[PDB]
Amino acid sequence: PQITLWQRPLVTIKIGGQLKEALLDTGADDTVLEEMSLPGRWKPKMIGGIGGFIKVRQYDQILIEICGHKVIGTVLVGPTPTNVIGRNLLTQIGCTLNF
Amino acid sequence: PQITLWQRPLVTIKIGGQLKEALLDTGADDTVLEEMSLPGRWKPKMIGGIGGFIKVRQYDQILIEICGHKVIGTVLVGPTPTNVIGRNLLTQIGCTLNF
Ligand SMILES: CC(C)(C)OC(=O)N[C@@H](Cc1ccccc1)[C@@H](O)CN[C@@H](Cc1ccccc1)C(=O)N[C@@H](CCC(N)=O)C(=O)N[C@@H](Cc1ccccc1)C(N)=O
Repeated sequence: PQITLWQRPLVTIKIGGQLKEALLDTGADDTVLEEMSLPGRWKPKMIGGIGGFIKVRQYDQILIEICGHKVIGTVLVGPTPTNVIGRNLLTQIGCTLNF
Repeated sequence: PQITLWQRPLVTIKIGGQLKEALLDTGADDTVLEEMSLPGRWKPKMIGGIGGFIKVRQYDQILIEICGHKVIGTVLVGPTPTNVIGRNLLTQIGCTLNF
């Protein structure tokens, strides 16, 4: 739907059998979630933002249900304070900015 | 207008007589620009993101032209790698996410 930005744009996502809240972030190229138990294996990686850099595990081809829309893509798991849905998944569900 | 997320959502802003490029970020509550010469009074402040926290100066009541729309609000100036336009200004220009 159409979501304004008066409040943080938080949505419910279903990933790996679990329900979580995540922030839709147009300023993140990638999607990174707080530490959680995920299946399969990973390739380690480092990402940065405001503040500095962190280490995350990279899981590809993972299924996620965001506001119902099921999408498959890479998800990074690590020490991030909050779960963020990045552009790699946002394009998947046809998300656009408007004004 | 309507902007897809296949590429970073970069726009041109005019602030303090200067032209700069900034990333439209729905995941930032605040707007923070790389070090620049700004006139006026400020209160110091600290903000955080993924790799920890940084110190920035808080300049209030600042004018900015984003994609033509003039808006007035708080801007934070500091060691951010890129300039990001946060929700405090995005609501000013009527920006929404759609899908
Ligand atoms: C996630 C990934 C892929 C590593 O990308 C970024 O971190 N991108 C960030 C910087 C960047 C973008 C593009 C290229 C290079 C670098 C930017 O999108 C910021 N995204 C959010 C992600 C986020 C959100 C919530 C929590 C943790 C992380 C952010 O840090 N936003 C900050 C921006 C600074 C600001 N003050 O607005 C924010 O809103 N911080 C809040 C909330 C907060 C408090 C304390 C700690 C963390 C966050 C604040 N008031 O300080």
